[PDB]
Amino acid sequence: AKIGLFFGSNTGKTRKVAKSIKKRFDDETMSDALNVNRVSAEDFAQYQFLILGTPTLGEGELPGLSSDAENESWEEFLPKIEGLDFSGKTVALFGLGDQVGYPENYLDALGELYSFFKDRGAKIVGSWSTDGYEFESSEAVVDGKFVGLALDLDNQSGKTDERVAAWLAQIAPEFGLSL
Ligand SMILES: Cc1cc2nc3c(=O)[nH]c(=O)nc-3n(C[C@H](O)[C@H](O)[C@H](O)COP(=O)(O)O)c2cc1C
Repeated sequence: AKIGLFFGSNTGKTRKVAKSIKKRFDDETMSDALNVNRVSAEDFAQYQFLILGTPTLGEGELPGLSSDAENESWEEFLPKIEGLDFSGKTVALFGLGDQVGYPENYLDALGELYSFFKDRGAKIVGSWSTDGYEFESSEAVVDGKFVGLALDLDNQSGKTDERVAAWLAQIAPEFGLSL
């Protein structure tokens, strides 16, 4: 495929969303939703376009063994690609979180994921408005706007489809989609 779709998940929501995204694209436009659990750093570097999802766990951290995820995830995968350069590549990020139970850490993992690739020279697209969200602070917020799509299936499952469709429409030009 042309667009690499990757995600990290412990209870399956981020995965659900990922498959939802891939639901509207070709097996030539986008690859299947893949868990970083089984991705080779070699297989990940091949994509010049990336769509990445991640929830935020224990202590506003990325899912992984330190955050008590059942199996490995973003935390352990990042070190495998930290030596990779993303200059000239395009990335879009989407995070899930619970704004009610974690008003001061809503989507922090998204923030950390943002920096990883941003620090690598990647072109990042898909900033999202904070309107419609109840939270106090987020490390995923830069200049009063989310660095990637903000989702909450714990308290706002009702707006997921609406949010996801609009976000896709928003990033389409940057991913050479006809959308
Ligand atoms: C121990 C625990 C800690 C969490 N901490 C945060 C947090 O700091 N910030 C946040 O925005 N969401 C937090 N969440 C919410 C999850 O990220 C959210 O439920 C998500 O939908 C789970 O995604 P998953 O099914 O892909 O694992 C936390 C959830 C659990 C169980």
